[PDB]
Amino acid sequence: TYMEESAQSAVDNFGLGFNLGNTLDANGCGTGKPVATYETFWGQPETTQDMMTFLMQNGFNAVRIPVTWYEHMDAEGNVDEAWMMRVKAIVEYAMNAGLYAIVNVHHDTAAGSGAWIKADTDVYAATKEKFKKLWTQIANALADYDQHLLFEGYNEMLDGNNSWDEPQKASGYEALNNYAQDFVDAVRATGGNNATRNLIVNTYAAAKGENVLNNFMLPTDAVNNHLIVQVHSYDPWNFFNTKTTWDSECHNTLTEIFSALSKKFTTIPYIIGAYGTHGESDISVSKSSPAEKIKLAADQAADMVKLAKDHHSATFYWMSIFDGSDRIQPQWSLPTVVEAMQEAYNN
Ligand SMILES: OC[C@H]1O[C@@H](O[C@H]2[C@H](O)[C@@H](O)[C@H](O[C@H]3[C@H](O)[C@@H](O)[C@H](O[C@H]4[C@H](O)[C@@H](O)[C@H](O)O[C@@H]4CO)O[C@@H]3CO)O[C@@H]2CO)[C@H](O)[C@@H](O)[C@@H]1O
Ligand SMILES: [Ca+2]
Ligand SMILES: [Ca+2]
Repeated sequence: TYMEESAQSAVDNFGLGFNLGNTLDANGCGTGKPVATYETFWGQPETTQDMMTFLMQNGFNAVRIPVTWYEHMDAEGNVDEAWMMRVKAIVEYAMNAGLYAIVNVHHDTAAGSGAWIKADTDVYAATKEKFKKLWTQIANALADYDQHLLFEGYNEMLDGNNSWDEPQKASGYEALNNYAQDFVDAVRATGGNNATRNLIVNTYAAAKGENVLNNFMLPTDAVNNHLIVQVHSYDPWNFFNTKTTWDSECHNTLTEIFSALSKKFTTIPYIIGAYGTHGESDISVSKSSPAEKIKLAADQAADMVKLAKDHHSATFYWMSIFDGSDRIQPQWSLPTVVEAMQEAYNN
C-alpha cells in the first residue's frame, strides 16, 4: 500500500545506507548479452534477496541501486525488457526486505565510454527527449512500488570535457538544471504513486563547491516537499593515500562541507549519496588493507554518519563494506567500519 511521505521524513528514515555499486551500473561488454554478463562484468556477484535481507538484518535501512542503461536501449531508446525486469527484481528484493531503495541513471553520466548525458547545452538539446523517454519507461515500470522506492535522475553529470569540479562553461549549469526539470516532469507525468514519489536530483558532478551550489536550481514541482538533493564525498581528496589517521584536517573538511550544504539548502533535504576512501588511481580500502588504513576508513565513516545525523541528512557507503564474494555469504567485508557506523548512528 502506498502512503505519501515527505522528502525530509524519508531522509530521516534512511538511516545507514549502502550502494550496490559496480553491479547494475557495470557496463562495457556490449549489447546483446544475457543480463548477468552486465551485472557481473565488474566483479560483483549476481544480486540476491539474501543480500538485501542481510542489510536490513544488520542495521541498514536504505540501499542505492546504481543502474547504467545505455547498452540496454535500442536505437529508438526503448529499454530491453530483460534489463528492466532485472532492475524491477532487485528493487523488489529491497522492498521485500523493508528497505528504502534508490534507482538512478548512473554511468550514462560522467567520464566513461558510453556516457551520453552531459552538462552541455548542445548535448542536452540532442538528448533531452531520449532522457525523458528513458525516465518515462523507468517510472512506468516501477510505478506500483510504494514510497520506499525513490528515483534519482542522474549520477555524476559532467560537461563535455569531463570536468570534475565545475563545468568549463557556465551554460553547463543551465543544461544540468534543465535535465533535472525534465526528469521530474517525465516521472510526474506517469501519475499513480509517481505523482508524489520522492525524487532525487544531483548537483554538477555531485560536487559541493561554492560555484556548483550557487548555480544549482531545484526543479519546480507541482506537489509539495517531494524533492531531495544529492551530493557525493571523497573528501579530503586522496586522504586514503596521504593520511594514516582521520585527523583534524579530515574532520574539519567534513564539518565545513555539511555547514555549506545546510546553509545552501535550508528546508530542502539533502543526502550524501556516495562516500568512501576512493582516491587517486582509484585506490580504496579492502579487507587486506593495513589495520591502520581500515581504522582510517572506520573513522571517516563514523564522522560522515554522525555529521549527517546532526544535519538531518543521510548517507550511503560506496561499496567497500559489503563487497564481492562477501555478498554471497553474506557477511560484511569491513566489520570494523560497520561497527563504527552503527555506533555513530544509534547515539
Ligand atoms: O579528479 C578526478 C576524480 O575526481 C574526484 O572528485 C574529487 C575532485 O577531483 C577533487 O577536486 C575534490 O576536492 C575537494 C576536496 O576533497 C575538499 O576537501 C574541498 O573542500 C571544501 C569544499 O569544497 C567546500 O564546499 C567546503 O565549504 O569546505 C571544504 C574544505 O575546504 O573541495 C575540493 C573541491 O573544491 O574532491 C572530489 C571528491 O570529493 C572523483 O570522485 C573521482 O571519481 C574522479 O576520478
Ligand atoms: Ca538490447
Ligand atoms: Ca536542513
